[PDB]
Parts: sequence; structure tokens; C-alpha cells
Amino acid sequence: GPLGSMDAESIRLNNENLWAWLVRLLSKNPEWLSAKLRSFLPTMDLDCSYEPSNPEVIHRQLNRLFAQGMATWKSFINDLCFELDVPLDMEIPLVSIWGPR
Repeated sequence: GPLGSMDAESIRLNNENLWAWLVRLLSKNPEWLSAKLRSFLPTMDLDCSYEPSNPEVIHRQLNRLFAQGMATWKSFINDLCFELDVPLDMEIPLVSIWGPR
């Protein structure tokens, strides 16, 4: 819907549950991730995979996005929800994932 502000993130704030969900679902889509990461990270060192789809390995990839932009994260999650078909709730709850704790 039309949002006057983008502060829905602070409202829908959740992270542990969302991260676990994100980690597992994205682990089922390393293919999507790498592809999208190339758009975000211009120097996408996605070839670096010491470990497979491990939680921290996933974290590593998402870390990179936080380095691009906090706004870039908000943008990424928009596509994440869109391209992965699954309706999580809204992208912005997930965008707020790096907020409190």
C-alpha cells in the first residue's frame, strides 16, 4: 500500500525468527542469491565459499549488502520477497532485521 513513511520496520521489528527463516530459504536458493548479489555487490566475491550454505556463509553474503546500503538492504529485501514468490509479510520487517539486537 501507499506509505507516507518507511518506518514500518520499527513496528514489524523481528530478527531472530526472520533470520532463521531467511537463512534456510536462501540456502535453498544459493542460485538466486549469487545472481542478485552481483547487482548489489560490484565486486561480488561470491566465488569464496569455504563452507557451503552455512548460516555464517549466508550471513557473509548479506553482510555485503549492509555494506552497500541500509537502503540497499530495503531494496534487496523488496526483490527477495518478489522474486522468491513467498509472501513473508512485508519486506520492511526484514529490512529492519539489523536494527535492535
